[PDB]
Amino acid sequence: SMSRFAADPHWLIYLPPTMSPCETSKKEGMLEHPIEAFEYFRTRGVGKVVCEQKHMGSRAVVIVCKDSQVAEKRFGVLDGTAGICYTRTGRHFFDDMQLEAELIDRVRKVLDKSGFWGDFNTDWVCLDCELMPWSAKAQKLLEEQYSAVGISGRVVLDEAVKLLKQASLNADINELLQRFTERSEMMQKYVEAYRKYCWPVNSIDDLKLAPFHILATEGKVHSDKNHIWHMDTIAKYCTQDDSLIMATNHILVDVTDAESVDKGIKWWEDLTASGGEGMVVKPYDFIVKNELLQPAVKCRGREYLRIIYGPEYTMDENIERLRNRAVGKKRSLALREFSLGMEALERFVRNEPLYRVHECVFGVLALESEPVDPRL
Amino acid sequence: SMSRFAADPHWLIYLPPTMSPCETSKKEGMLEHPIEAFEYFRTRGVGKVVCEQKHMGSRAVVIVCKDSQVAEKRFGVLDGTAGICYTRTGRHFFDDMQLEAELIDRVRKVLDKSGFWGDFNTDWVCLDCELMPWSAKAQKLLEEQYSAVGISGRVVLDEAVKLLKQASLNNADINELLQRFTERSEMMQKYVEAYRKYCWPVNSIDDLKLAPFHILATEGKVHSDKNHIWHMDTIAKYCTQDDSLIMATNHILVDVTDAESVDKGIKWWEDLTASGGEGMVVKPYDFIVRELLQPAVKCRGREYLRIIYGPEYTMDENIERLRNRAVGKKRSLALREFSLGMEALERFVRNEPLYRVHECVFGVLALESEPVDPRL
Ligand SMILES: *P(=O)(O)OC[C@H]1O[C@@H](n2cnc3c(N)ncnc32)[C@H](O)[C@@H]1O
Ligand SMILES: *P(=O)(O)OC[C@H]1O[C@@H](n2cnc3c(N)ncnc32)[C@H](O)[C@@H]1O
Ligand SMILES: [Mg+2]
Ligand SMILES: [Mg+2]
Repeated sequence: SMSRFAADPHWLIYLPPTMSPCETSKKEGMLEHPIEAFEYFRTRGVGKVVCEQKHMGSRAVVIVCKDSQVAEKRFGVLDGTAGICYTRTGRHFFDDMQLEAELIDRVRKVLDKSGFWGDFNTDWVCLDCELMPWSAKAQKLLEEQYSAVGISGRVVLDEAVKLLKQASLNADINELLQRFTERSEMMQKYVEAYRKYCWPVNSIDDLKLAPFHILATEGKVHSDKNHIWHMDTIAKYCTQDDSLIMATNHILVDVTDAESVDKGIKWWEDLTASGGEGMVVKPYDFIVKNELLQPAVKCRGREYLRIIYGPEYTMDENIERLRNRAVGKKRSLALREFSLGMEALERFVRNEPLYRVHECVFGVLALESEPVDPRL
Repeated sequence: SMSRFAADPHWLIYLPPTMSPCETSKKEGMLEHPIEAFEYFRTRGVGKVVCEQKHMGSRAVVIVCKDSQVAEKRFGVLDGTAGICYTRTGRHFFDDMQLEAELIDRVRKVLDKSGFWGDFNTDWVCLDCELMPWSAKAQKLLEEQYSAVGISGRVVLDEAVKLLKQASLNNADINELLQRFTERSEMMQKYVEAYRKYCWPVNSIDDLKLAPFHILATEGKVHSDKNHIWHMDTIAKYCTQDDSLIMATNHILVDVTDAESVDKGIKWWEDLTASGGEGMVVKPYDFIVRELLQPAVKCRGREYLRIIYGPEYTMDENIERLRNRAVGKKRSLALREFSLGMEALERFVRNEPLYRVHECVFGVLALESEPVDPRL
């Protein structure tokens, strides 16, 4: 939203794919539960899956070059910058070129620290990340309103139960419910606004950056490495010594073994019940087969979904079946977009002409115009 | 229900005092919050308080003798037992003398291993503990019903908001949904009640968790001079060391006169309170002392209180006024009972005649008949 600057096309070597949850959990009062995501991957014979914490913010592709002379020779960028931080739609995340420049050099340092450039034999890197504008304004504004809906919501159930008992032996009650309605709808728009980055941050201290893929370095697309390699390699090479770049909370799960799977459901219920948005389940290996397999499945906590979905969180058999249809329509977009993204990277890495790279990149962008369920 | 054996009076050298929360919180939608308990102790010049996890179970006084002849020479007990585990009303916790005997010797062991008898120069010990009959019977039965009220409760709100947006464009099925939620909740109420009174006996000694928080007395000394960190630590070291049955308690020292510490405190409370814990018991760093000060204040989580209080968790100004009165009438019972307890111990320790000890002990028991608000 404040992401309003178009980016130099020379930087757009990749666009992130969309993602979908699993078919509506058949648990009562639940729309998404870890068991479906797990089932999905067992049935298609995967066995080991990685569960990563679904950071609540915006997706951000981050490219970092050693210097501005690298963005010239390697990317063809001429405006004298040495990196970029763009959203899922090819726009600069930040309406502020300096804040961005600061974030970039900030990562550049931690890489310099970890001698990353040498060990990967590369003078540049592309990272797939979640960026969270966790400014104080935001935190407070979100928490207090959640609190408000929580209070007003209970005050409803309490006064309503009373009203029942007393009539088993109508004025303020709707006012307490109308109140709850507003508090909730407001809470909806807040998360909406926050996730699209409509509330700009003042300083780089209000930012948390959580990389979860190391997409590419000089002469290689690391789509062969597994998602633990990613988690670990990332955590080591660019999480140390900076509060701004954070390692991600994860857990390896054996979807065959009901022992790892129960520890998994627990782990999910924990961070889901301590504020987390949810988790993204990924097949231990980056690209998975037999048909292509979703590169990730989003499993989101009840509390989060109750906000996003609104009163239509609870649904009947037919509105449910529709969600399952939508889940399908999205799973296909996800696959197509995912392949385009991958090919795009591949092409760029082997030094093909940029129009070839963009053939794929703008392909992802094209597909993103296709209609889907925003709630998915 | 299942603790109904009267105990040999020779074992009753102490009865535990009642406790009260702090005055009704002025935070919206909150009945009890860490800030009041903290304030209480600052307004009265304490400064350092200890916050202990309020284990959700039953209070149990546990006396452990080295052998059966120690119970003879020291306590006058003649039925050849070497320990006892009795409730706050002088009854045997267990309706099963062997289970109890098991529990006792279990503690006896972890003590020998630690060298407790030697270092305290004593061949017996009296412990103030929380006992939790966490059998599968109870965990499942509690969790699933809590889950049920959670589901059925959210479903009412959803279907009610929906119905509100409808009335603007112009059945009693909504009432039925509400009725369901009412039942689920009331049942959940009776479950916690039943569980906390120990109406659901346990299969194994493996279904038991024992959490000591005071070391009341050893040979020739009532340790009411040691501070509550001494207690926590000394207990954690001497009798929770290798056995799993007996557990050290989660605590945190708080400086009520510092923003940073009080805030870390409120956090610590919100964490475990929202991780299933019942709440915390706040204790003045030093056991005694000046004076007229509560030896402990209970601060209970919102989720817990909602169950216990029911629909009357939300109240008006008059009702709240009454709770504050009741909080007062209890604070006095607590003080009087607490002193009787302490004196009772003191007398027993300095070898006074038993009728002198029981003069105090039965005094605590007498006071417990005074009518109070059960929800406090
Ligand atoms: P969400 O409901 O926003 O849909 C998927 C998006 O989640 C974000 N995300 C957070 N954490 C991760 C990890 N660990 N891996 C992949 N994606 C993550 C991304 O921005 C997705 O677009
Ligand atoms: P609760 O609302 O049951 O009222 C006081 C009782 O709490 C129990 N309790 C749990 N944990 C503790 C600690 N750490 N210290 C003292 N009391 C505790 C006791 O059974 C009380 O009777
Ligand atoms: Mg870090
Ligand atoms: Mg232990």
